[PDB]
Amino acid sequence: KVFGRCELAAAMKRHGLDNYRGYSLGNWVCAAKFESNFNTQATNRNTDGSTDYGILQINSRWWCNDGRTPGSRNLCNIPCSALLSSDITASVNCAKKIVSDGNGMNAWVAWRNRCKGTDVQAWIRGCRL
Ligand SMILES: [Cl-]
Ligand SMILES: [Cl-]
Ligand code: NA
Repeated sequence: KVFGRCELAAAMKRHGLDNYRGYSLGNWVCAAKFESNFNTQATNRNTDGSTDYGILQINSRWWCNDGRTPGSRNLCNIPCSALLSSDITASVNCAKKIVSDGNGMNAWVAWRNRCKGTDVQAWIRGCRL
């Protein structure tokens, strides 16, 4: 599913991301835009052999099992394919664990390089929330 901007904002708000660990909703929408262009089916292979999955590009080296990342962890206790669903619940629930682990949203390289320190409220402006 390719989400619209305000549709994704509303779904993330319903699932409890607005101000989660202090990160306003615009931060999460901005991260999703630059990680996946709002496409739940996005995948990208990394140099080390892990793969990033879904609308927030969650990595198989630590967070999910894809059966082909030897020696990896599965800290969200899910198959990585669950992160590609049109229902974003699994992605949101795993992202809450990631952002809680000490490094906040710096875990998402595109957030650090393209959202951090910008006017992220622009990403939800005009939306009915
Ligand atoms: Cl915001
Ligand atoms: Cl933080
Ligand atoms: Na894994």
